[PDB]
Amino acid sequence: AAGQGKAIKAIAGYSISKWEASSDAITAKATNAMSITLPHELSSEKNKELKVGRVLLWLGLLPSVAGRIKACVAEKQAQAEAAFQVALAVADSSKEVVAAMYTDAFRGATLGDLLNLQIYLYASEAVPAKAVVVHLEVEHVRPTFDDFFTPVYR
Amino acid sequence: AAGQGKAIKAIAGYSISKWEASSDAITAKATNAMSITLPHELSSEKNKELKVGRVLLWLGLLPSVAGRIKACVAEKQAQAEAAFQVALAVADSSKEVVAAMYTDAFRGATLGDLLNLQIYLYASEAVPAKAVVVHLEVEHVRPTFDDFFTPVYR
Amino acid sequence: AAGQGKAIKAIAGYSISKWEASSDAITAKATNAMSITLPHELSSEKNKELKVGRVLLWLGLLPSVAGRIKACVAEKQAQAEAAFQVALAVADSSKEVVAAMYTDAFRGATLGDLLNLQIYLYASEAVPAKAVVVHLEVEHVRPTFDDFFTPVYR
Amino acid sequence: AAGQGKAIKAIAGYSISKWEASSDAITAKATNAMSITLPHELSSEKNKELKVGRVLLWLGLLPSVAGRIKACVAEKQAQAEAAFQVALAVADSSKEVVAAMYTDAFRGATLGDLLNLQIYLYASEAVPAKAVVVHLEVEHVRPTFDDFFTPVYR
Amino acid sequence: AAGQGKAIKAIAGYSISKWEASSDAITAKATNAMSITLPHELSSEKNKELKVGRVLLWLGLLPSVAGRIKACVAEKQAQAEAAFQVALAVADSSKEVVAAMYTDAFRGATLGDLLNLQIYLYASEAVPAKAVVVHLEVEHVRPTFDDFFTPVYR
Amino acid sequence: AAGQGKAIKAIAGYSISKWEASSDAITAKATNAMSITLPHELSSEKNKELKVGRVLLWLGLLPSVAGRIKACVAEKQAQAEAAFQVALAVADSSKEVVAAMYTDAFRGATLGDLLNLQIYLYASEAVPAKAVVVHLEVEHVRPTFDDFFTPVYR
Amino acid sequence: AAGQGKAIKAIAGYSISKWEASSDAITAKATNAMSITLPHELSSEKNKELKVGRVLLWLGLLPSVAGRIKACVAEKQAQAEAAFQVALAVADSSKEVVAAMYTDAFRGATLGDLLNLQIYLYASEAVPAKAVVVHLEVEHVRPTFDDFFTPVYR
Amino acid sequence: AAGQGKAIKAIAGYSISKWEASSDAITAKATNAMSITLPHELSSEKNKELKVGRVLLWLGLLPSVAGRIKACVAEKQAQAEAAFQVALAVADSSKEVVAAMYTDAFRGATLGDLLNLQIYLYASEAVPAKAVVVHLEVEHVRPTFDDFFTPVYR
Amino acid sequence: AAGQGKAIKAIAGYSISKWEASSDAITAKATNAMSITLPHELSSEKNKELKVGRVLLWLGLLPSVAGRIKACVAEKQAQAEAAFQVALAVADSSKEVVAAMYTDAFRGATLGDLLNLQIYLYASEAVPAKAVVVHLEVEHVRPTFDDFFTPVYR
Amino acid sequence: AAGQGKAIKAIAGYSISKWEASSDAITAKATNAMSITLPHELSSEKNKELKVGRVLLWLGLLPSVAGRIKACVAEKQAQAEAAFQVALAVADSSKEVVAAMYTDAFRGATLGDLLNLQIYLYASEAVPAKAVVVHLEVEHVRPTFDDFFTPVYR
Amino acid sequence: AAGQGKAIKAIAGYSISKWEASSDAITAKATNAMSITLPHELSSEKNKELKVGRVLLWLGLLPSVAGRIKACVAEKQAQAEAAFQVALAVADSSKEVVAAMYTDAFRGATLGDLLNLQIYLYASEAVPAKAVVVHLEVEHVRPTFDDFFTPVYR
Amino acid sequence: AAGQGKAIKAIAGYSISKWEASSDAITAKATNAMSITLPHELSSEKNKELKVGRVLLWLGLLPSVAGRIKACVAEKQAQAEAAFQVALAVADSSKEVVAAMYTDAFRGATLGDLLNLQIYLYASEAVPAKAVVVHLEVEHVRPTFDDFFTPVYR
Amino acid sequence: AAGQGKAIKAIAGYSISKWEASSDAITAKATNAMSITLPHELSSEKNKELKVGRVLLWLGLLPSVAGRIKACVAEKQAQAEAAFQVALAVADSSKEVVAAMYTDAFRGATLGDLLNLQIYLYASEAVPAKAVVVHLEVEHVRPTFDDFFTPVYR
Repeated sequence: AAGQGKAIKAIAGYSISKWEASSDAITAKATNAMSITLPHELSSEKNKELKVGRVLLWLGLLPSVAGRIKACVAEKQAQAEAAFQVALAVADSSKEVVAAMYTDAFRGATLGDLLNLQIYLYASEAVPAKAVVVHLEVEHVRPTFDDFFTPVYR
Repeated sequence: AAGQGKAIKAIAGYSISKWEASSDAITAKATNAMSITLPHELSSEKNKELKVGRVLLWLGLLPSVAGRIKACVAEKQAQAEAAFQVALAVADSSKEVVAAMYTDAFRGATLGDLLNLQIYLYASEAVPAKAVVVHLEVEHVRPTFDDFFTPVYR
Repeated sequence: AAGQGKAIKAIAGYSISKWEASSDAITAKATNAMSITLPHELSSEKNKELKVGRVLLWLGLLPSVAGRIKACVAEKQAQAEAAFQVALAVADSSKEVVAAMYTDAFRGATLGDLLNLQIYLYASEAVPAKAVVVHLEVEHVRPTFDDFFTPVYR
Repeated sequence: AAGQGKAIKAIAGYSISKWEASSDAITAKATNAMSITLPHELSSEKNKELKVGRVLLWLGLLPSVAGRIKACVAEKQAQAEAAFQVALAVADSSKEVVAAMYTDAFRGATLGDLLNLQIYLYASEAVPAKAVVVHLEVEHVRPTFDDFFTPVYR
Repeated sequence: AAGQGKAIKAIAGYSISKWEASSDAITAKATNAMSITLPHELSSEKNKELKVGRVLLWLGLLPSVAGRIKACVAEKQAQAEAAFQVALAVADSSKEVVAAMYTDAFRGATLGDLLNLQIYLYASEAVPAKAVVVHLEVEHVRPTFDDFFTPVYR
Repeated sequence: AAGQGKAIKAIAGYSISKWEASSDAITAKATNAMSITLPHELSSEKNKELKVGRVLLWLGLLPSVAGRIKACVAEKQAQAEAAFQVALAVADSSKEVVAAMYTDAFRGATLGDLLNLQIYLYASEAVPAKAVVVHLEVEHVRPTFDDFFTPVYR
Repeated sequence: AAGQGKAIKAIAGYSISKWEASSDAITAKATNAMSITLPHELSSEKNKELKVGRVLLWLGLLPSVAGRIKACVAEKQAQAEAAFQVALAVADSSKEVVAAMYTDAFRGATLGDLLNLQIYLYASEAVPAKAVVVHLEVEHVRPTFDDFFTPVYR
Repeated sequence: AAGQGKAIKAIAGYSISKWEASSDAITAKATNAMSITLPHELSSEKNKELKVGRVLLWLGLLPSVAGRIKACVAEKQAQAEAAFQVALAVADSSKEVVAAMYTDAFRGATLGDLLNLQIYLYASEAVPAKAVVVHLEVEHVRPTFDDFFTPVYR
Repeated sequence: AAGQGKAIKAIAGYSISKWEASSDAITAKATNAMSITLPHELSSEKNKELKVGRVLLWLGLLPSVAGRIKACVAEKQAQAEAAFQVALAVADSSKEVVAAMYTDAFRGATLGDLLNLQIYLYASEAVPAKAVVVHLEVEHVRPTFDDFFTPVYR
Repeated sequence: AAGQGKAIKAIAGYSISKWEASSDAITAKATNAMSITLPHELSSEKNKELKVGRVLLWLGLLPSVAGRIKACVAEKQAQAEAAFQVALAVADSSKEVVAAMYTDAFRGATLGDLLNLQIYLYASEAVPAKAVVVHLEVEHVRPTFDDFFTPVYR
Repeated sequence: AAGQGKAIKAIAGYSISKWEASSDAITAKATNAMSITLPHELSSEKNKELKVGRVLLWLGLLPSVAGRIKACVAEKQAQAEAAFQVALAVADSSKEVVAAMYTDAFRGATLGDLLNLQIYLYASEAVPAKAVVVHLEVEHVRPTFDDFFTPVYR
Repeated sequence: AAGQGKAIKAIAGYSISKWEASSDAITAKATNAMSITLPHELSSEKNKELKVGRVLLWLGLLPSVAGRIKACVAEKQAQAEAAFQVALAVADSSKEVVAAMYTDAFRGATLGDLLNLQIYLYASEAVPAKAVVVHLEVEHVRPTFDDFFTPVYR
Repeated sequence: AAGQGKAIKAIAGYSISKWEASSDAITAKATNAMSITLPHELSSEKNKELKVGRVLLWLGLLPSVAGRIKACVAEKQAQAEAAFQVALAVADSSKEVVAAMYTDAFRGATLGDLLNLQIYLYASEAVPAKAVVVHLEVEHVRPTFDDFFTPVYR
């Protein structure tokens, strides 16, 4: 009566940018480490400084993909494997809900800082490239738009 | 509080149309792609323009049906398999709740647009035809009725 | 805990009648179809017309019963198997909650109509008779009692 | 008033259960002593403890039944005849109103206690069996009904 | 200290229809069983569904008629004699008041149901035909009347 | 009108003491004269001075007791027979109600005075001893109870 | 106190029943154990359920009675002697005040429970029978009296 | 104000009459029984009807008087000795306070009734006559005084 | 509070004069009779007329003094011994409190009248002279002081 | 939200008593039936009558314990196995939450009644003794505590 | 002492725990020294820290126990005998009230501290074991109860 | 409470200092005279001038100490024995309460003055040294405490 | 009106300290028992006394770690294995949520007490060291900070 019929809503002043990234082939027990790339509209300097709120990560797999997939967002790791030991949430294909909701892990940071983070992706068995799409949804402060025309009328 | 003895209610002004569709045989690891067909009462032009709200999809399987079934609603795909990587919800027979609730995926669209969508249905093992019934429940704006007689008495 | 602590309560004017029914042996993949029998107190004509609200169905199995059990309430079916494809709820022993709550499936009907319904019971493996007790709980309008003595004193 | 076109009503919270018992042949001047048997619905332990209010007893005789019939409710008697000397009310076929209304004789007792009471029936002349039906009407606290389903939903 | 110059009045919304039926010869100790026949104005379908309230039955006998007459209204009986053992009221010529007021026996039923009832009439001695008139007074919901003319000025 | 299901209630400040007395054999047309004996609890001096209100007397006879019985309460009589000519009320077995309600005959007197009264009992035919129980119900001022402990702790 | 001229008063709604019991001969150092017997007026079922408040016990001895007497109220004991070790109060003839006031020992219990209690009586020297009177005063809820006459008037 | 040097005061409308009585010789273990004699001023008929409240009794002994003295006020006894077993208070020379305060024993009685009472006096050893003075103090309704002269002026 | 850690206080307008008197030898069972001597300051005529309130008398004995001592204040007696039978209070060395508080015995009298009273002192055994000090404390109206100088300055 | 960072709280007036019981060895597919034992503090008569509310049962197993364990609370069963078919809740080690919350199954009963209940424990494989601890938590009316000392001080 | 009819009541927030301890044989003039043992319910760590208020100690002796018994509570003594010289209260069988009320001796301390105290018990004559029961009543802060179930539902 | 569960409290502004003194051997009938010694904290000049209120003195004796002990506080006496004849209170071991409360004897005096007083102690029989502890409790004006630091900062 | 987008928040006045601990190799079916170490900032005396609220424990494992891991917090155990039978919560890698939330297990305790607790960690298969990171999060009263400089300026 407030969850399965309604979606989770952004806070006042923020909006949600969503984008994806396709996986690269991954060998059994391996852990690839792709990086975050902001969508063009958010790459400006003015935007790369917008403050982040919550971050959600979920996975889209081909029905065929067998095995177990796990993924998460954490800072660059000396050892990929280890990301999963410190990540504050993990999207795991074997659970009921295959998603990772970072409630405060990056709250306060800003887009751009997200560029220094990484998405670690593990698979228990070999998985073809493009077989896993990683969806990322970032709640951040709503960007500002231009309110004035260039002043050409002297 | 402590209980789910009430179903999710339609929003003010909307009602929920429910209908089903029987599956066609499906071979192991295959992904059939049946299409949405509005119920006759909703096929009129006046109706095919009623705005959609939420859309629920669930599966009815024969108890015997072994294996894993997955289904979802998405736009026509170049590759059937791929639908599951972008669908915003998936009904999966291996989960506790085998249903897919599209909260906003089609909100704003109108019936008829639903005609351009598809229902992708995957099975990990061979499945006889008619062994899976796909239930579809669309919350849409309530159609209008005639409140006036033909003007005969001049 | 915080998961609940309270049971689901009947609506105003209604009460809940509960009764059970023991299973008959059932062979692997089979689907028996026992029928609903109102409790004596509800068999009168006056009562068989009391309106139904919600209906709950749950299973009580012997610890030993191995395999998977599924059950449901639906109208007489040409094919037993098929009941599970149209039933609005299914009690399934493999889930966390092995119960089926029919929120509106029979709301409005009346006891007695329940007599034309059936309880389909499936088992993935052979199961001895009496190994499964099917509990049925019907929320219906509360029956009336006499408020007057026979007018004897003239 | 101007007359009784209204029956006597049960006090608040109580209802009236009515049932009968057929007589056994009875010889002139004799006094049979049949016993009270609660109706099945009231035989449960939960019910056998419902408090009693007023109790009414009346007789239904074949038109042909000649002679005088008297009946009453009292505790088991050493001497049947004697019941009529202590009973607080007696139904007598020779009176205008052939009924016995025990206003307080059993008020406070509970159903079940009624099981330890007896119905003494006298006849001045020989009377065939089944020729007299003894109607008993008991005003008692209304039994309670279940308001909650079984807590299933976790 | 009240009064006895006032008859019992029908409740709001109801009215009282009265009619009679003449007896057929009746032999000593016998019990004839004539049946209820609604008055023509009440035989329509619209009316045969009007709800009943109270029902009064009284007897009109020739001064000469000796012996004892009893009468009552009850459902069709296997044994005529037995009606008097279950009837909730009996008109008996030997009492001060020779009438039977069914306060609730048929409350709720409807006219027409009255057609399935019977009037049992007993006499302790032989009685010529037409020597007893059985008056019947039924309080029922007031029938509705037409408030509109046929719409012709169109 | 309803209320024929209520007993006559004692006035404010008073309560009703009830007790009985068994008859002694009585020969045809004779008139025995037993006397009033207060119940032990009322024999104290403090109590024998409680003021009386109404007094009720009724009879309990063996069903068999044939003939006519009459009884009443009056002051000691020179001639037993005569009591019935001055008694303000008489219990008579031939009437509808076999009781005598002295509304004011002893109002104002006190218990104890009742000791100087007598119960005259007449029978039209011979009657065995113990065949008639005379019930006596006296409404009197409610006796006072002790409100203090003995003063020992001083 | 403010001087000592007032007795201890019963609480609202309660009254005090007082009664005594005579002793049986008692040998030196012996401990007799007589039992509590409610006064007739309190032996009814209605009364044996009246709640107790405080209980007082004091002794009345012949002036001649030499030696020391002790008494008390406690539950049936395996060993008479031992009663005095657990009794919450003891009446002792050698003290200034020879009484035992049980303030809460039996508060809440009901008359009748008092029947399961005992009065232990010890004497340091031989004492004739009847030489000691044991007074008992029980504060209990004020018993109820009949407020209705037997309904003889229909 | 506050204190410990205040005597116990008579209730409103009452006053306290005090008087004494000298003892008669008394032999060891014996129990004399002198009687109450109202003071002359209280012997009038008008006064012998004044209601009593509390009664106090104390003893005045010669310093020499050895042994133990006990006294009390109770109704005439069959056995002198026995008075002490029922008296509600006893003045005993061996106690700290040699007095007996009858708080309610005679409350309600009237002077004169006091004439039917007795003062039992026991001594453990032989005691000369006049060696014990028995003081008696009675709180009673204040006798009324004449407020009118004789109507001499007609 | 008032009689615990606080002494009993003189009433308004009064004060308490305290003084003592030494005893004269006293032989076993004897009763000396010393007399009251006002303190010099109270011997004036003006003072000897001050009204008395309460009077307290207590004894001070040598630790060694064995036996029992009794004392009191009463009017001159024909027989010393007898004082103790009429004195309204007695100071007794065998009691808890060895004092005599005359609450009203001399209330109203005046100092000087005290000169006509006597202090009777009894001893059960021989007692040396000066071995008992009799303390006397009289509450009386406070004497008046001079508020004016001699009108010498004109 | 209030999430599961808060435990389920007892209703006003009640408190929760928790205690455990160690298992006895159990053979494959067997079903032991240990019984409930109230904790000492609750064994008193005063307590064995405290009303129960909700009851929770959960299991504590050794990490090593392999197989499936099920447990429940029900009345003594003819057949242990059968308890699981009628129990209103079952703690099952294979579920997410291994507990059984009886919301109303024993509401209204009292402690002590719990003594007539049993804990049935089943295991799919052999399990050593003490390998399973059964925790029981009973919500019941809070026991009352003494607020008064023994009335020692006179 | 102070108030009769009423027991001394606990201060707001505290309650009274009562328990006993049986004596061990004791030889003439000897002084045993048993120790305090908290009742199980109070042995928990949470409880052993509940603050104490007043403490009462009284004795229960067999009627036969001759001689004088004294008892008290004090800290462990080098010399048992000496306890009685410093204890702030002593229960003495020779006094009117055989009890010891420690008003402030242990106020502020906590249960548990009571464990470091001792109960010294003296007897002037030889006394069998178990012949003296020492009752101990401690007023302490009211212990707190569990208001939550174990958080099992996560 | 009742006044038996509360100690006597010091007056506003005052506090109570308590201390003891051990006795020196004392021969039969002798009277030792130990002197008062203020506790160190009270020996300062500032304190020796604090005003006294009430003074309490009680005795702590060895259980064995036989005989009679008496004690008191008075000014230095020419004759020890004599102190008891003028002391305003005496602690006497033979009384119920072995204490001496000087309500006004030293009120107004100051500590230090107490140094000029003496404690006289008498014994009827020989008593070892240290066998009697004399407790002294003095209510006096509460000593004042410094509210300022030394003015060091100049 | 949303769902799981919020984190459980600390109560007013408290904050949450989080820290971790790396595991040591662990052999199949073994149960290591590491101990709690407060973070430096919390090791001060001032802090080790800050009260605890809720405690959360969760595990971070290498994706590769196969087998089942269980962990929990409990007091030092005689038998490691046994911790899991009494811990009020267990983090289990096989469940949906691998965490243990101690809602009240340590509420009230203080940091430092946590030092006497242990973290038991079990594994069904051999696990390398450092392969499991145990996260511990403690909600405790917020520590205070210094608000003043050292008073160096005189």
